[PDB]
Amino acid sequence: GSFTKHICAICGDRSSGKHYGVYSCEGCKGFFKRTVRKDLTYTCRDNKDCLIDKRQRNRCQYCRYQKCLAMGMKREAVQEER
Amino acid sequence: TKHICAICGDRSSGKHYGVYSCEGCKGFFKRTVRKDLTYTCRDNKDCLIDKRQRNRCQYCRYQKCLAMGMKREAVQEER
DNA sequence: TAGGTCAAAGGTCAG
DNA sequence: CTGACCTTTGACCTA
Ligand SMILES: [Zn+2]
Ligand SMILES: [Zn+2]
Ligand SMILES: [Zn+2]
Ligand SMILES: [Zn+2]
Repeated sequence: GSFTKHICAICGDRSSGKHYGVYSCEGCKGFFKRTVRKDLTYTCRDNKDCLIDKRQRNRCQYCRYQKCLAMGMKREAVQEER
Repeated sequence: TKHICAICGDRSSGKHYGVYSCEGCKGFFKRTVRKDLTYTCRDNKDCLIDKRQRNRCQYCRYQKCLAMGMKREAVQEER
């Protein structure tokens, strides 16, 4: 076995394990990182829900981090220091 | 009653290389000694070593382990 | 405990 | 931004 490991709970992409308390791909891992660390604010240009999947994840930064939160990502598991 | 880490004040999982320390400091210590490490303060021996600013300076985190008791004599060489 | 393991959290920088 | 790779740190297990 190999190719199957974990699946990212946010966009469906692959995932090596959990990241901020939730199974995530490197894409949602760093995305969540960048946002919390930066106090980033987003806005939906469609509605509340927008579909997040590996190929359509980057369009609505607003729905993506909200889904990052509705899946259980922990803002606290983020560290700022170097 | 538990105990505190002598080197960063975090919660301790008992004693490790001569002193009551938490897993962080303990691993940090063994690795440093073992896989020969040699870091240099990015500012000046000062760095306020605590739970939180634990990792910013490794010079001060390792040298704060030695002022504690933790010795090179406590672990076996990189095997 | 020592003493490993290996998740998870750190980082970089071509895309 | 982004996300594929790369290093260090520590929560945990066992003996
Ligand atoms: Zn993802
Ligand atoms: Zn949206
Ligand atoms: Zn400590
Ligand atoms: Zn220092």
